[PDB]
Amino acid sequence: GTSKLKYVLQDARFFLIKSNNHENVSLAKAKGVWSVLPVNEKKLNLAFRSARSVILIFSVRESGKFQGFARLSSESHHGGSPIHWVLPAGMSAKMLGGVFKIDWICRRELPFTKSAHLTNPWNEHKPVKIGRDGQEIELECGTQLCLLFPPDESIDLYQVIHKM
Repeated sequence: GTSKLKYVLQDARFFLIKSNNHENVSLAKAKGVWSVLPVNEKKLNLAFRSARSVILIFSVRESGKFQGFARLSSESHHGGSPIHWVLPAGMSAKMLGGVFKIDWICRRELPFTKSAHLTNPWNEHKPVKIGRDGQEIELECGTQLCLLFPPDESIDLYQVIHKM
């Protein structure tokens, strides 16, 4: 059903999260972690304290799709088990800073063609697929976007609800 999903999304905040490659999303799906640059680390730490759920909606650059969405379960933290992210250009592992723990809510993909009717008020009402990494998605748009994804029968939201 969709009822526990709607409960998790109630009064949530939503952020568009870009990945340079599929490998980093695979790592994030296996290990339950994500790292962002400092400008977005501050935004997400602020958001994590501010709302009962912070939802990251993932899209691999140039893929034409979202690859799923996850809920922050922690603020960022340094010094844990290192994650072998595929860094681009000439960026170092230090630039990615802290690691957020995340609980996946949906690991299924959604093509951009299916969210063409959703516009994001916080990005000039452009289609919700459009946004820089870290762009916040307004509540109603983000909720409807998440509800478009195929149900992910492998995930039991019971344990997510207990962390709220």
